[PDB]
Amino acid sequence: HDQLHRYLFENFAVRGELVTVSETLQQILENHDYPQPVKNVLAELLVATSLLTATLKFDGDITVQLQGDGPMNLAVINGNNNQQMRGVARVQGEIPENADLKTLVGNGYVVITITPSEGERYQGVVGLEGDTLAADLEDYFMRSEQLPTRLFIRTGDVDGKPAAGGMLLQVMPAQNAQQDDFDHLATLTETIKTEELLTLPANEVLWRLYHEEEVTVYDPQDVEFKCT
Amino acid sequence: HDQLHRYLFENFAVRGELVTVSETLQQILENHDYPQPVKNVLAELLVATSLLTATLKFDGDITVQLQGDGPMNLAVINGNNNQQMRGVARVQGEIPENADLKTLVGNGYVVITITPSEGERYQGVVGLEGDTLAADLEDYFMRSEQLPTRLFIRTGDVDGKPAAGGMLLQVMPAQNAQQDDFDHLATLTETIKTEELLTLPANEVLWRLYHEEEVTVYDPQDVEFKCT
Repeated sequence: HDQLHRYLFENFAVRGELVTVSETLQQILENHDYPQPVKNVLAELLVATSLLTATLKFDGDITVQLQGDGPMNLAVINGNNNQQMRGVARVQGEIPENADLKTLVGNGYVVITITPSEGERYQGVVGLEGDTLAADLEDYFMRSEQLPTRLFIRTGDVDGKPAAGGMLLQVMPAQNAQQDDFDHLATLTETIKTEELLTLPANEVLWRLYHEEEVTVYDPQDVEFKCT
Repeated sequence: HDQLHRYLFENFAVRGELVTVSETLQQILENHDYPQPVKNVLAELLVATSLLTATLKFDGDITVQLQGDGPMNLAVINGNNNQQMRGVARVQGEIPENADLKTLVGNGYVVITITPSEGERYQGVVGLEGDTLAADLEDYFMRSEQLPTRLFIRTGDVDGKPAAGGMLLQVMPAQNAQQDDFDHLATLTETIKTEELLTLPANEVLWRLYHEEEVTVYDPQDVEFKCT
């Protein structure tokens, strides 16, 4: 049985995800005489995608794909908030046995595209400077997410049949930051008169805005023009 | 004086940023007979970029640009961890007075590109389904960031000279989630034997891994193939 389990480290404020594919991976590979190397990355993408799927805070579908000039020019996996997966790979050449991710995909990128059920599509890209899909994905989050995140992907065979699983670790956003409060602050600052903001000293705008709240201000930083 | 002030709402775990440009904006506009409408979006991008700049957790430069088919096919602003800004705009046609963002930029996108000082470049894209740059940017974060985020951008003139300012609100990541602890958990799960993960029931992998920690597991979710 393919299932995704969500778990929380109560004392450390770190959410976790554990998942396994076999049933789903089987259905995605049957009737595609994919060589072994291709079947392996698809296993990894299926795990990666399924885990990323469970982090959505809204309803829509996410797809994680690899693109490159190597023999496997395309490998993609798509899932939705309901954990329904599907995908394909495109082999355009000679695929050597025991081929590593970096050779199957030549020079390319990982492309995360998040298209919601009502809204406009988002797409993130990062090159494949990695020996591991999980390493590349972690690189992606390091550049696009404040919350530290870790990924673990395992691939192998069980009963001659291919199987894969993985886990994800990610820091939680502060508890104290209840939407109710955040929305209040956000509604509070939107009352900032543009003339008010552009003429008064910073410390004044601050208290004129948040005199009711407990606020800590740190040292200012000079913003300047980068002239040649 | 152009400065970026960082502040924290102690009780609510919400970091804030307040910034103003005038000196820097002046230097970026002089010797470019940009019409007014173009000067306005550049003001917004300069505020937006400077704020985003201050969220970097590593050293490198970020650039926020608009691209489209309208009269202003390109508008970009680039900054680094040290808050050094620079940018340009490309006008390729008739730019109507009192032109709104949606007309200056025809049909295009917002393109955030984060290239660090050692590492590989990242790039995020989202279409301009917005009447406001801040609305589009917020849309971007909603799809790429777990931490709720809000942006406020104000543009106007002070002493006949152009000026702009803005503020950003963003939930903080849990305090409890000290890197030391997170790294421990991350090192803990990486000891998961692939055969262990792919053959044992979930609840067993969990305790066989985190029996020392206080963990809460929620209802599992079925992961399946999306057949037509």
